[PDB]
Amino acid sequence: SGPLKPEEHEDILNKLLDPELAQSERTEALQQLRVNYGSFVSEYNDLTKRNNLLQAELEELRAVVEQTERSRKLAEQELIETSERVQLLHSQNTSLINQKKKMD
Amino acid sequence: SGPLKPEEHEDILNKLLDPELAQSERTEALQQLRVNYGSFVSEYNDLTKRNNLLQAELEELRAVVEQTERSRKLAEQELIETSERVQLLHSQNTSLINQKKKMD
Repeated sequence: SGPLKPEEHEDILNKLLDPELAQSERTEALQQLRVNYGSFVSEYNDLTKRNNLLQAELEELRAVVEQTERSRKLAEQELIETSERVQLLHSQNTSLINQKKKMD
Repeated sequence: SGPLKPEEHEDILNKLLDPELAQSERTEALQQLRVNYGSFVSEYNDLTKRNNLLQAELEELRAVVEQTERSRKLAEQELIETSERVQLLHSQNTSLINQKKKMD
């Protein structure tokens, strides 16, 4: 499955403490460490690759923020300009009812 | 420093292959594996914690996007409403020059 839990890694080390351990049980135990350290490095590289992957997501996602704020600041700036256009037209519309009610 | 490179981990395993290895050199070698597997699990947990940390950054950063798009869609919707206000005032301003040029 996955790399050994540290207390399981200790179970192997404990077995190798015996100096009169059979070679077959010693070399089998050393292979368990060999294999497990491989799948540990493997699962660490698969995590360290998922890591600098998320680093590319938000680094691109924050660019989306800057683009959305660009669009938003434009819409507000266009709203301010068209707002000032309403003011003028309403004040021309004001200075022109000064001619319809002026007659008679 | 950090966990052992796999070829350095192999250097320890190779030493333990000797059945007539001194106990002092055997138990020293097993401690190297003991310690190194600790600092490996340590550096893996410090990476797996940096991992689900970035998971909280962009998960909160995408909420900023949704808030900025909320603000942007409001500004565009307000721009459309005030734009339609300009149209009317300009068309009232049109139907009122039909009274200033109408006189004489």
